[PDB]
Amino acid sequence: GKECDCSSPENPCCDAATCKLRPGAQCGEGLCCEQCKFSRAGKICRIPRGDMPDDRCTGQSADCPRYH
Repeated sequence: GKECDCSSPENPCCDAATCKLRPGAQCGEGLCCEQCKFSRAGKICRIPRGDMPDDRCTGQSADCPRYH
């Protein structure tokens, strides 16, 4: 399924014609995609309340991963 880089067909970061990144971007969408490019690692994507660890982007992943 390497034909869609974004989920929304109206996202500007990804081309709707091919449904994939259009300009020199690294990601069309994601909790860590600034300017359509992968943000940086150590990026808190989800802060768990209570006594859990903080999830942070790895700088190379646009979507926020997990710690399992």
